[PDB]
Amino acid sequence: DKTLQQIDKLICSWLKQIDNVIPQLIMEMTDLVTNVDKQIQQQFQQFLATYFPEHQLLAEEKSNITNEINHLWIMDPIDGTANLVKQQEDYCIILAYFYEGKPMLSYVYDYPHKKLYKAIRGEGAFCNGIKMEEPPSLKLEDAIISFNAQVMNLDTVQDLFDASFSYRLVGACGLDSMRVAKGQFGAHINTNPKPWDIAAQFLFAELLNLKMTTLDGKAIDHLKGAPFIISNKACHETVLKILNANGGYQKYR
Amino acid sequence: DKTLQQIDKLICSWLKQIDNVIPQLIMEMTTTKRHRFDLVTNVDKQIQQQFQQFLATYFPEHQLLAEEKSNMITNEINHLWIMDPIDGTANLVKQQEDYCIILAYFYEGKPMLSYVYDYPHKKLYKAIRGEGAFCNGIKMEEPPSLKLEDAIISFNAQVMNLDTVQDLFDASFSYRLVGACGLDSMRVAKGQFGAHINTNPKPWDIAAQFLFAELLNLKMTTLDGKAIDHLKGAPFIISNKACHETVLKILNANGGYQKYR
Ligand SMILES: [Ca+2]
Ligand SMILES: [Ca+2]
Ligand SMILES: [Ca+2]
Ligand SMILES: [K+]
Ligand SMILES: [K+]
Ligand SMILES: [K+]
Repeated sequence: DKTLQQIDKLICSWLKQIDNVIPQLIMEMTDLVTNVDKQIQQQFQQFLATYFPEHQLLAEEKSNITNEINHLWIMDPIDGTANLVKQQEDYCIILAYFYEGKPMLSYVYDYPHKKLYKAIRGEGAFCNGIKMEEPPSLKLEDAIISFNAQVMNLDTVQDLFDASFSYRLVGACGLDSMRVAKGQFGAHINTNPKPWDIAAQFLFAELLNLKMTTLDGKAIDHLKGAPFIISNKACHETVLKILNANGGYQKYR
Repeated sequence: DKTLQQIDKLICSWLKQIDNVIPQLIMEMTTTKRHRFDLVTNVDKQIQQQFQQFLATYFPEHQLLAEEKSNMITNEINHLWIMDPIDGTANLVKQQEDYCIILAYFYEGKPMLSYVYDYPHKKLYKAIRGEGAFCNGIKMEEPPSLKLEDAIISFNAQVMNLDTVQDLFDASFSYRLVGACGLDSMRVAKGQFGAHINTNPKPWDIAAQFLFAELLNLKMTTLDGKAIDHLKGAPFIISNKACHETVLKILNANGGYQKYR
């Protein structure tokens, strides 16, 4: 079976030939029309058959038996749907490859800004092919944090605002997560991801020495997904502590 | 002896050379000086200086109102530039992305040329009275009509009472924040956001938006719905025509929007 060099080589070429499906979808002058891509999912289903006949794909509808597959791809063809629909910007393609359950390749493609982030085990992380280094230490009071504030209880919201440097939000799990990997954000939180919302993220967190865990501090199952944090190492513990304090982060009423 | 064409051309020339200056300034950035609450860096400081040198060479009779200047700026100035050398300074410092340069020219009080320069994303927005508004030379038309419940909004969730923040959460489609006023405003201009709110801007935070708001048929008012003096600055909204009073009605309701009351 194939080398990561050969797989990545073929993946990068495939992504670069989806500039032939979005311009058209950016149409939407009649969504929903976004649900149907999905074309993207199915076209990548074709790429696997053509190239990697034993590889399987986990994506939004439909899968089915998930453990234990040798060669597994997990995809969000469009992460940041509201952004694509409302903004035509700040959305991305997420792809991740797992071998015997080990993350081997990850991609986050910021198609609107022409930025491909890639993670390769054995080589490192890259953005348009220039090597990403471990971000510098970020304490919570020195960092910008990103989360959905409409979905947490007000007191937990207040406390995050007070303990952080600032708050921002891009609105695509994949992009808010790259801002963490890049040192731009100290942490990103998602209170209800699907496995494809965070699958690429594991290898970047590993290769760039980030913490990526559940909100209870535990290791995440890539096949199932969980309320999740990706964080700079110097502010991981403090964010979790704010989230879990005074009976937790969940919003009621 | 200067047409708007000729002025735009030198400004465009000035903007273009700043990319041989900024990368080096980002590298030696930066480690509070002359600011009460605002952040400042070597980058803002040099860009301002460089633009003052521009006016000295091409437009010696024009005045500059900017983050570092305060000057005594009578409403009887014929040719005035209001500048934000870097808008989104926190963004610059922490992220090196989502900051912009803001320039606005006013002739006897009337906005004539406006520039919002998204340097990290090389998108230049400009508006020219008589020609229209442009994003990288591509013409901007009025954004499609957008109601609150269908629109994304942006604002600082940290400086309003949380009950106003909730109502606005409920009434809008979603919420995002870029974190530079000029950029969150340009989102409203191209129909990406329904509205953007700054509760306490300075003239340079909003100078360029007046002309974009006229030409793109946007609503740009105080949070009372009134005209804004381009020389003083008041709590402000820049909004799609269709969600403007809904945003203000929610903001002004239940005792208003201030955090401490
Ligand atoms: Ca998603
Ligand atoms: Ca500034
Ligand atoms: Ca500013
Ligand atoms: K909490
Ligand atoms: K809502
Ligand atoms: K209110």
